[PDB]
Amino acid sequence: FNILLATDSYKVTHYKQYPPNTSKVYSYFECREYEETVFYGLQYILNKYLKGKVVTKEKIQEAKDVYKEHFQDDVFNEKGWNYILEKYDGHLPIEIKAVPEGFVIPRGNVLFTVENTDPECYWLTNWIETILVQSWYPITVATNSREQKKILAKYLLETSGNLDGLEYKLHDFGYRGVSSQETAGIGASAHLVNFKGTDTVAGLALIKKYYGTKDPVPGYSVPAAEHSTITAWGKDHEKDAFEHIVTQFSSVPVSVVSDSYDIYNACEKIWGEDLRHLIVSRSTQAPLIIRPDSGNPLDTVLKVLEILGKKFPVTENSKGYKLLPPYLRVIQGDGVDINTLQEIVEGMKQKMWSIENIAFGSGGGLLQKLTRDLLNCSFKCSYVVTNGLGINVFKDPVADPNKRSKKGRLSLHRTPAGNFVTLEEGKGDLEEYGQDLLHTVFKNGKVTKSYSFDEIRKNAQLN
Amino acid sequence: FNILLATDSYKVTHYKQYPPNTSKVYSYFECREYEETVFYGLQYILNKYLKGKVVTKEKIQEAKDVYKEHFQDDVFNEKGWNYILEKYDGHLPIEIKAVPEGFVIPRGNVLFTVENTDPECYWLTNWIETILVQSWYPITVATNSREQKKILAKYLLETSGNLDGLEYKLHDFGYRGVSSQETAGIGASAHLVNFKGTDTVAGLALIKKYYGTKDPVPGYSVPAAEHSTITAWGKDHEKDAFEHIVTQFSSVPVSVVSDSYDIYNACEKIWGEDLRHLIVSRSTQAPLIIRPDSGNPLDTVLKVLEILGKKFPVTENSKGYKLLPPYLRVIQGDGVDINTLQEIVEGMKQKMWSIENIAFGSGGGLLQKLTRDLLNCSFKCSYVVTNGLGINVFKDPVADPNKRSKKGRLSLHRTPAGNFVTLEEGKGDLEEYGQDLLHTVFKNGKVTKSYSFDEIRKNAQLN
Ligand SMILES: CCNc1nc(-c2ccc(NC(=O)NCc3ccc(N)nc3)c(F)c2)ccc1C(=O)NCCN1CCCCC1
Ligand SMILES: CCNc1nc(-c2ccc(NC(=O)NCc3ccc(N)nc3)c(F)c2)ccc1C(=O)NCCN1CCCCC1
Repeated sequence: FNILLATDSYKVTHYKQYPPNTSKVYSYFECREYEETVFYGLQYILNKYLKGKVVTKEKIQEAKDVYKEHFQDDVFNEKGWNYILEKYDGHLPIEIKAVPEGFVIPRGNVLFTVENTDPECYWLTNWIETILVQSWYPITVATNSREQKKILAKYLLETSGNLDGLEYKLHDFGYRGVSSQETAGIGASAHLVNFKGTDTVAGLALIKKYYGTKDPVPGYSVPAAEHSTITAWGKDHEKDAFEHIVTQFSSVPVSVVSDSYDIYNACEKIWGEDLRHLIVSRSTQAPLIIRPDSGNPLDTVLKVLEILGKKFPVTENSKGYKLLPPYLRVIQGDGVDINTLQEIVEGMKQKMWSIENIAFGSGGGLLQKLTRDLLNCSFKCSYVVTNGLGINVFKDPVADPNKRSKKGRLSLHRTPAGNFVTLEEGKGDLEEYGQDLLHTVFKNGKVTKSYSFDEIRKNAQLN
Repeated sequence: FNILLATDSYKVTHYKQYPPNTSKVYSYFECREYEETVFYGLQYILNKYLKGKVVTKEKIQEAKDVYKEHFQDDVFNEKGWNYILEKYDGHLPIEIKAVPEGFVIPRGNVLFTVENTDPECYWLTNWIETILVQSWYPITVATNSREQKKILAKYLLETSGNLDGLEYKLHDFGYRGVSSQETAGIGASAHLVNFKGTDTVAGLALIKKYYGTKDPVPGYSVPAAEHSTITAWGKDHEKDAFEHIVTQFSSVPVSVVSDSYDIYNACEKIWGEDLRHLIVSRSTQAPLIIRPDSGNPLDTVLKVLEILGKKFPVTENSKGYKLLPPYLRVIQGDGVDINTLQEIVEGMKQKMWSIENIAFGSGGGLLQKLTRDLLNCSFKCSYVVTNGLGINVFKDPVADPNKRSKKGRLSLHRTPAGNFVTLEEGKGDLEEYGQDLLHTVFKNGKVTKSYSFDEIRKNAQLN
């Protein structure tokens, strides 16, 4: 990895565009204007890409050679990068302040700030904007995942009277559905801030190395079938496949995809009749989890439950909602996103089915179908010092008032009512709103403050 | 990187689910049912993750330790992995056949197949589905980018009479809008299959290391401003910032963001009057490229062109369309996706503006706002050998006919009319449709056939 080649191309030419005699460039990151966001992911970036000796004589030469052809011109700041190598032994003379990870903050507030600690490196601040802005991703995955948990908690509480098993109702099925291996790990780790279920193995290793947990692992899975393990037996032998699988995993929970040919026939005749004896004998610690995987998500779930309710003994919990026996559950993992999840639990409640009967799996909807525009994640310069005089800078496009950026030195505070407020123009300097909530997390090539994955989860809890 | 920890969790348990006495598992990839797709990206995966010695005693132990806790049970196939380590020195006993990279194939055709070469490793075929399926991303980026080139080619030819500069009309602005550094490199390289302009530097190194070009680099850029380099001068000094920037880059093309405060005032008064003398003097090889970055994309472009056409000498080309002077152009790089791009060129044409005047920049829309569902990318088992007998495998969900998979051994052929057809059930064996277009690209831990980035671009050319 070469940090000199890890920025938007045009940033290579910025050192020749700022006003002469500029000694400081101060910038901040915010989610402009999903009313609250979970701040998570910065720590990973600081350790993997920004800390330690990130500049070498060879990295400078390589960058120079690429840029010469890329621009068909010599515009690369070789002297500037050589200064960092010689003066700081390749360590970045930058200071980053940020809100603690796992913190849930309302939109339009400063989440972190970046600035240079050496006047010679005034151009460095925005050089690293590209790398830091990518924090939008783990922030968005964690936020959207937490919003789904809110919906699940509401309906589970209404239909059951408690939140037992909540942290297991949204399972990560997105490994193959993301853009890369690195994204898989970052995204899966962000989802684990809210839940404990994942099949995206890559997330475990990331958490262990960059955050850490008291427990051996932060996420869990159970044995389960895929279409290949069912269909390989032959069209006419779906029953033999089911029987063999549940027998191989008879003492632990097992998820079995049942829509290979006819989900309704499988539920009613196969599980419901032919193999019913191997199901009602299962332990409460090892239920069979039926998994449909096609058709209209809501219609399929409701019909599946109606069928099962007629083949198995259902009870009525204390809230008046129907409950399948303890050795039988369902997981809907097709076409699930924040919107369809809401429709399903609502539809279930209307038909008097408890949310305890179901769990949801989500792939593309959880880890891939998200953009930097969802939460309006933005990085902008708000303050500079030129000729020894600091000025508050900002943008304010006429055609879009929402793109208006904040001015001057920023700080985050608690309001008298216990809410959040971002003070601009160095006003935090006045002690009218108490202490600044941001903490220095990076300074001159070193990580100065960190959080365990356990603290992050605590910070991200629901009210 | 540990391949044993690079799969969907449940696949760790599949070796106990296949029918007993199974010696072969054969699977394929396709974009079910954007009528044609560009096949690209597999080579990167084969070299980075699948080739050479991918198994060690340490990797086996590491995987075992993680899985024991992840599943809270011992279900890991230690024996299976140890067999590969001792017998093939950690090399994968697998064979992958694929259509040449860059090839343009219609939907619903086999793109690549996977199978085990050793009977003991029948479970390996689908273990690596997760890694291989991620090819959906570079395939999708390349396909979506090519479809945008088609729109541009159509309108440019209509308004200008030719396609000069077409390969520079869609620029990659997505570096910060993607989910990770790795994705950035993959996505940027996929766009470069169709165009020559990028600011996502990461793509260059990926191409050079895994594919290669005759030229030094495959992508180019020009110096340009960002809001920070304009706003840092102070609200009242936007003109000073502009003057300084175009003067620092007086002999090469230069892109200048002009919507900091008022894009329309900037075009008409600043560029149009105050600094008009530094513009009209510019060389045809170094034009000023004005860049709006806010407001309704179509309304903004049209209004900017109307303003410029009144402050600078416009000519009427041989097609009757309006053309700005050679030292002046425009780039719309906000809110650009496949849909808005089409609305812009159509709006420009109705107003009699030539497409020569403009280029487009795209970030999230080009590299992030895409899913595995866009082209219905799917990997499925179509053939197995059990008890020495081969059988055709497939799924056919009752609620979704579109989810039906192909059966048996597959092969891709040219039709008599020069189109494409995928033969099922080993019917390719009969020599009725000529030669199979799929080639062995990987076998037993070695890449057997590779393509240069130059061949790939050639294969992906527009008709
Ligand atoms: C409603 C089900 N409940 C739960 N389901 C799961 C659960 C269900 C399914 C899968 N996997 C799966 O479907 N794999 C397919 C797949 C995999 C990858 C991919 N890419 N695509 C598809 C899984 F990993 C976990 C876990 C916990 C609970 C839960 O409630 N635990 C708390 C219960 N607790 C206290 C009471 C006594 C028992 C212990
Ligand atoms: C209509 C414009 N035409 C062209 N524009 C560009 C072009 C325009 C703008 C930018 N960069 C930019 O806006 N950067 C901002 C930015 C950066 C990152 C980020 N994340 N966000 C925003 C760029 F890199 C390239 C290139 C070639 C042509 C073209 O036509 N060349 C071939 C014709 N040419 C041949 C040689 C003789 C003269 C005629």
